[PDB]
Amino acid sequence: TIRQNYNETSEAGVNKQINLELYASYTYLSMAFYFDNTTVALPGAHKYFKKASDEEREHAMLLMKFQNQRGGTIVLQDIKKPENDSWGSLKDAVQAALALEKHVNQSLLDLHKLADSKGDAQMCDWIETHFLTEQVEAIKELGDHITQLTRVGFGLGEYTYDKENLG
Amino acid sequence: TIRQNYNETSEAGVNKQINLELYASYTYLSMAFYFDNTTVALPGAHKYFKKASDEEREHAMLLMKFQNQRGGTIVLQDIKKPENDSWGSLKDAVQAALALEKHVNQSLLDLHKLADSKGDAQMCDWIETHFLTEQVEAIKELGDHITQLTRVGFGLGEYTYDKENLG
Amino acid sequence: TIRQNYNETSEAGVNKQINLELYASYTYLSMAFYFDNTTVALPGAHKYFKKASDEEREHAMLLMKFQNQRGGTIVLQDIKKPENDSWGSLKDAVQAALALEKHVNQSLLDLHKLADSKGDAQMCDWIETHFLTEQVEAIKELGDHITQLTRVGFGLGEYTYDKENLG
Amino acid sequence: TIRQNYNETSEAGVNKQINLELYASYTYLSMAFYFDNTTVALPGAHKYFKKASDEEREHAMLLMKFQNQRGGTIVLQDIKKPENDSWGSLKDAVQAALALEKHVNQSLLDLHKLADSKGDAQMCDWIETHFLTEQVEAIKELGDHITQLTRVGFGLGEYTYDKENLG
Amino acid sequence: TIRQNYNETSEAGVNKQINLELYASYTYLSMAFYFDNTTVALPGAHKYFKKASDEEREHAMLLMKFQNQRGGTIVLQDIKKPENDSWGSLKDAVQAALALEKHVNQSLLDLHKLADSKGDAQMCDWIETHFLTEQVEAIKELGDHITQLTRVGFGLGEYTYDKENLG
Amino acid sequence: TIRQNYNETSEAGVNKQINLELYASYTYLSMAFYFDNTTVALPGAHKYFKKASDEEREHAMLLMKFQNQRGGTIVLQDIKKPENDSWGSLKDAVQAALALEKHVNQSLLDLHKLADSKGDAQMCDWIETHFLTEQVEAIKELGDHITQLTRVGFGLGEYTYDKENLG
Amino acid sequence: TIRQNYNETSEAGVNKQINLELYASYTYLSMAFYFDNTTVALPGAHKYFKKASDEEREHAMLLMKFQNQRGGTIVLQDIKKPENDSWGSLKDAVQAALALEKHVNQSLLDLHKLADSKGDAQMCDWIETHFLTEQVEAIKELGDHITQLTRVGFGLGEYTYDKENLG
Repeated sequence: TIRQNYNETSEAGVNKQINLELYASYTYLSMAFYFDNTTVALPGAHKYFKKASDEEREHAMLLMKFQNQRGGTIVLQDIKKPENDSWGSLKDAVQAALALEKHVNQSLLDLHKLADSKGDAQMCDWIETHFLTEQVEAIKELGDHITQLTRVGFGLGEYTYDKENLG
Repeated sequence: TIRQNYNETSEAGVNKQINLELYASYTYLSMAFYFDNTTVALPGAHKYFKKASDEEREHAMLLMKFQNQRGGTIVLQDIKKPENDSWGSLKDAVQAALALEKHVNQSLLDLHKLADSKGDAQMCDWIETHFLTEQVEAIKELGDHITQLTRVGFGLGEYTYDKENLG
Repeated sequence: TIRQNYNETSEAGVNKQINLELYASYTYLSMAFYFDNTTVALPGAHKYFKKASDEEREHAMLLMKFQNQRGGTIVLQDIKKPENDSWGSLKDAVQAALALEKHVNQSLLDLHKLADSKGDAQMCDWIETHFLTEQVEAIKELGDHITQLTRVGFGLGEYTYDKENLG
Repeated sequence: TIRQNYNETSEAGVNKQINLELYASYTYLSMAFYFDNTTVALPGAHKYFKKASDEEREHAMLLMKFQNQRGGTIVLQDIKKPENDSWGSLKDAVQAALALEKHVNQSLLDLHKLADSKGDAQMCDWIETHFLTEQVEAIKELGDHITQLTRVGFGLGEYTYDKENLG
Repeated sequence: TIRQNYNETSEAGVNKQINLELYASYTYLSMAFYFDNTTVALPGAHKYFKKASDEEREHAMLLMKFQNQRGGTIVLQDIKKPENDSWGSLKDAVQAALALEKHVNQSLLDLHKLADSKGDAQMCDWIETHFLTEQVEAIKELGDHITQLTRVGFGLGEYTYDKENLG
Repeated sequence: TIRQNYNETSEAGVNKQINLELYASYTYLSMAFYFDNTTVALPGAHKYFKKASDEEREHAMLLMKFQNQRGGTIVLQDIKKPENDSWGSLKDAVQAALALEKHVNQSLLDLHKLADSKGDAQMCDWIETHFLTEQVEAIKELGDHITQLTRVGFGLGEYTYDKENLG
Repeated sequence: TIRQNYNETSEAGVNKQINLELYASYTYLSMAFYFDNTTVALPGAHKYFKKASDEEREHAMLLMKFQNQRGGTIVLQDIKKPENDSWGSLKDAVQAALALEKHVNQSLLDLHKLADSKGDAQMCDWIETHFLTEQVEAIKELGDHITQLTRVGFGLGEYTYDKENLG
């Protein structure tokens, strides 16, 4: 019996967060191959979102590794399909991604407000060390990608930011 | 308009196969972290299934890349959760995996019997080149893993095949 | 006598395909040196289409190598001049190449449907291995090039996609 | 005078934790040289527990380094002898270490709950950074070791997990 | 149970094809050491056919690997002795090898025609990938050998082609 | 809009803390060039404080980066001149630096106490990771410098500690 | 307008020479793969004519590059098929080659005599630099090839000069 100072409501939030980080992985993967369809054809975005889809997958496994470390149990659920089939312009996908990370961001803090509420000190710093700080930077990198894609404008500017920056 | 000699029923089978190869990726990922829970604690199996979950993910992207190459359109659906939460013994997971690959195997041939039926010659050899031959070997490697795990027996034999072979 | 299971009508479709792949190599060479004339002045397209003219010449030699391998005999015909002397904008030349590849694609499939009808199993896999999949990638890349040249537009965009992508 | 926001009760819990980490380093050293006696003869456990005794001695020096850093003063007490002279089978020693780590874990958390109560923000993150997560991994690995030593059994299995894993 | 979509009649043709490729490794072996007899003394042909005898042995093992991979059961029969104890001149042996490869070629296509009739798609491409194309090249090279051995003539030319080309 | 869980009062404390770390980079700069004046002539202290002046400048940029990362808005005020034009002896400067670091230390904890009161979890660990622990080490090293500068005494010892330790 | 001192008859004489070299490259290609057919099977001649086929293609692109450098316009006509389908013996192909190079030679001197009548001083030296001297060396090499092939005679001699010289 290795479980020590691990509430069962903190355990259910880890399962909820795992399914969430997998949902992001499955939306980015839609974005990535949306930019691969011949009617879009933005290769840099295809690479950029394909790494991002692989990185949100990393999030879920980390939370699955943590769940096993503390003594809980991984309870998986369905990964719902993304909320669109086409993602519009390059700006429109990045705007969609920002609101996704902001959703995951709030869910992570609520998970941290829950751990601090059950006095789960190790879970708090495990949330700080791996997620809280990484999430702000991703939002900031996204928020800086939107402002740039607005600047360059449609067309040649939309292509140039795909090759040079995301590629 | 790049679409040439690509039936729309061959297109729906690619979508069905993509969701399938993602279902396998999400079952292996359950197996992988099932073997990571402290009540199981078989590290070699955790690595072995974590690569396998990453490899079935490769299957889906390949079929998503193909879908975009021929001119179709990727229509994603929910990835259903695996059919168990605990996977029993190391033999029991490998037996479960074999019946999974055999399920994907039959679905791939049916997809190839469909393409040959619509005279889709390039899709047939794209199924031959990447999936048909790779699927038999995985089944054979699994069928050879079961027979070995039956030989070594429970306990020390179950651990030894985890470290030496899968690890 | 090396000829075995090589129908005589399968042998005529090979010579037809040889004269076809030489017509494409000779069309791209017109495109390549059209983009070299001082009134066009797009070097990346000149390089891009000069390698493609060499590559379709590779297609024909492969088909001539095969004809001799199966015991047939090569029968050359005239290489008709291209359908145009000037090829318009950079988008217009890529749209003509796409229209040309899709014709060669249909004739290869027709040649493959001809091989399977005569039970020429070895000829079928030879067309699978060297052309059918290579030809789908050729169409997908072209259709992606057109999508981008449409995005960047005329003027600076036509020069931009000429230097960075095609060259 | 360097002492700032360092409560005097936070200072006593540090000395208590120092004497605690020295008691663990001295218990593992008993275990390490128990597994070196000719009647046990398990070298991989001897090496494994001799590095752990050095590592808990590292814990205490970290806590002594911290005490001096915050302006406190180190007050040493006696290092009580371990609760046993012999430690039974290989599984029995790993189960005692687990029972020992979980005690040290509770005292670290108690020490952390003591730091947060006195608004000692820097002491809280110092306990987060060096111990809390390192201590969850120590418990998870031990509980995984017990699961395996149970699987392999006695006799050959107790020797096997001693040579390949612990050594 | 790994067997899936592997007809029992397709399994018989593999056992048959194994005994055939073994018959070809034993004929080339006879040819390889006929040219080593002091009354013949063509070392280049002794090297050439010995590699051929080792390569048709490879064929039998590839088919035996496939038989095990598809879940079947390898059934061996007698390897009949070659049809000649002496093989005449260098042209006469290469002409004999050409008639041998063409017999194996017809039995492979009949095996492939048997695989295609039972809908065994994987077996078909497996025969395509490893045999149908390799066999036509082996025949084409033997027919060219016969054409070149007829050009140089008997005597000196029969020695020259042995040293320079076969060796 | 990237701002999330970033109270407006927490934003004011960052602007304040930026102006503070700028005040510390401008005081150490005064100290660094006081020790360069010919009537002082302590080069090791001129090197030591110049690195300190560059390092507190780093602090201000880290806080300005964080202000932009969290979506806030950097507001700059005057950087007030230091409290002295001459800094006395080497002990007197290190004693002055210790009182400076302790002022910054208290304002950081008050900033952290402000971040904790608004539930700003990310800001708290961001202050933990980059400041709270770095600040206690800076203070501990200054107090040890004062203790060592008191041991060696004025004159020769005041020169020895400058060359060997600070330089 | 870059055109300067470039007559319009010299321009039509460059377009005629382009179609001539292209007819020469398409004849050598017929010769090369004629020597690849199994009833001929002369590998050294296949390689030799494939380089000469590729070499005469280079003549055509040099002239097209020249046509573009002088301000003109490339006008392409049909490349007529070679005058034979089978080329006889290796002596017979080199004799036909020599006659073809002598024809291109006179057409180049006629084009140099056409440029010298229009006072086109740069077109003269451009023909001298790239063609006139290369062509005489090509004619001297073919006539040298014809004298040797007659020396070695038919049969074994025709093979040896194929392997050793043309290979």
